[PDB]
Amino acid sequence: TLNGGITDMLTELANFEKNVSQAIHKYNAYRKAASVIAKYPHKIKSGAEAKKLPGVGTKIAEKIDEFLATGKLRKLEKIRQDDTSSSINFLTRVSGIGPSAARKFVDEGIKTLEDLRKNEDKLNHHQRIGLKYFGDFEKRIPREEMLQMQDIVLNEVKKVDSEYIATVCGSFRRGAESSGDMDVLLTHPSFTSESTKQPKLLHQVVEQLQKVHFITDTLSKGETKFMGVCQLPSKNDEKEYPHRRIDIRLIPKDQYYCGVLYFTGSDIFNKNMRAHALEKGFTINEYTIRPLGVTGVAGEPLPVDSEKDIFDYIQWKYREPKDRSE
DNA sequence: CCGACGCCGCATCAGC
DNA sequence: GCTGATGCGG
DNA sequence: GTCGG
Ligand SMILES: Nc1ccn([C@H]2C[C@H](O)[C@@H](COP(=O)(O)CP(=O)(O)OP(=O)(O)O)O2)c(=O)n1
Ligand SMILES: [Cl-]
Ligand SMILES: [Cl-]
Ligand SMILES: [Cl-]
Ligand SMILES: [Cl-]
Ligand SMILES: [Mg+2]
Ligand SMILES: [Mg+2]
Ligand code: NA
Ligand code: NA
Repeated sequence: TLNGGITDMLTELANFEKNVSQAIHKYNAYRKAASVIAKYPHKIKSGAEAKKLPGVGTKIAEKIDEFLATGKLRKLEKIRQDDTSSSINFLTRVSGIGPSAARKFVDEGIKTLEDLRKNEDKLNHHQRIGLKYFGDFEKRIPREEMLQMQDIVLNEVKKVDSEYIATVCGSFRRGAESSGDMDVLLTHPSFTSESTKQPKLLHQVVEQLQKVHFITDTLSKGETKFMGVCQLPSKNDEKEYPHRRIDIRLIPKDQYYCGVLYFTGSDIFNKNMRAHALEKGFTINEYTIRPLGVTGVAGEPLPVDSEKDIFDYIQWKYREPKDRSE
């Protein structure tokens, strides 16, 4: 937190541009600046010093100078004062309300938590769940609770079929001391890039977790991705744990390493690695790394037997998950 | 100066 | 129904 | 908003 004041400023700017301006590239520009400053190992003393970093340009350098001189940014002070912007920013904090729905709601005069409750009939299913658990979804998950959740998921998956492999990814696999949610990568030998020899592979796992009352609600569910809600069991007389977001990704077993690279993140790390891949003539998704032809169309998948193989193709030194939290 | 900015699953809607 | 575009979030 | 060519 050497530069926490500056990085906070940039994150609030990114959030404004995404939620209010609906300018996604400015959102990513600010987040990239925040990320490169967050790993800068000195306490930044000037905008000129910051502008040396890749992704900090003239405009952000000027803002950093204003912030360093005064402790504030007038642009943000004005934004915090604006009723419509503040209302749109707030509504997007509900899971399932994005910038478009938030502005639509605010236009209809729906601007507060109380307004959302009174107008629950105007919400789709995802948004209704996000409003129901708004408070809980604001709380972090201590790693100690992540470890308990991991134990339940891995044991329940094993009971369905001992040939499943479940891997907790996301910030947890990066070693974080707390997480916003739980991300579970799932494989089964019957599901590969070549064939699907069994149906309902994800369904069966979801059903087992619902059966033991771990999964409590479903936000979305398809053949390979589940997004929903779970809760640790509590003891007699003890307050219930907060409800938590969980999302599960079933990945073809022969594409495990591309999948665990993707699901480990961070999101900014994935964007930077995939951008570097492109510069090196490759494209990376959660399934494959493919070379780009002379016209730039993806070729055939390249052999991959470890995460490190993917780094080697694009000429990056390997980075352990804990060093991927960008 | 300017185009390019990672890549994709699921829910929902419009148009047919 | 299906396809394609869009919103949202992983 | 930033940057590479
Ligand atoms: N825009 C995105 C978003 C996510 N991903 C990948 C990388 C991320 O780590 C994983 C889980 O996302 P999550 O949304 O769960 C974020 P995570 O890194 O797990 O941190 P927490 O806030 O503690 O959950 O999904 C991506 O590639 N592109
Ligand atoms: Cl933009
Ligand atoms: Cl401020
Ligand atoms: Cl792979
Ligand atoms: Cl692919
Ligand atoms: Mg996560
Ligand atoms: Mg997640
Ligand atoms: Na720079
Ligand atoms: Na939201």
